[PDB]
Amino acid sequence: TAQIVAVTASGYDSEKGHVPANIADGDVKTRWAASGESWVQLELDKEQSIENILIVPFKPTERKLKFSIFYSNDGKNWQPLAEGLETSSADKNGEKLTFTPVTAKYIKLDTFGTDVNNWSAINEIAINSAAALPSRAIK
Ligand SMILES: [Ca+2]
Repeated sequence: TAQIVAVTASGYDSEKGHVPANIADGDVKTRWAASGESWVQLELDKEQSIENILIVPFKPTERKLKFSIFYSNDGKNWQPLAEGLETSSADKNGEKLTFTPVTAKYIKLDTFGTDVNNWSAINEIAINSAAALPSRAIK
């Protein structure tokens, strides 16, 4: 997948150590988590063509995450890839979201908690992932 060099977030669960970098560590056992309307932003090594993102939400079969995905080349001006998504509860293991390729250095998920409570929690995110996971077109 595309190399993430930096992760930042609106906030995180500091008591439990659910830090932003947890989203990029290739470890499904760790997670970023934050409460209320939140965001996590991934910075790629370079500006490049993007065509999918893989998201492995926390407890995906019990909780659907609401979120929107934005992209930028400058970290200040954002365009939506899609707004008002929910993750799949049918997918144990994560899903890939595909779209019309765009050029981006940054990807930001604005997150709105789940259908269960106001925590947004994500185990993994990857950009241009080749994982064998199911697979849904957005916007
Ligand atoms: Ca992780």
